[PDB]
Amino acid sequence: SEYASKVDEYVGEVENDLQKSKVAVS
Repeated sequence: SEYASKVDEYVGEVENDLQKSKVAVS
């Protein structure tokens, strides 16, 4: 289901997570 559909629809949230995970280092 979310194998190639949600991949793009959820991309926004992925980016959000990334932002936090690696916030261009301290």
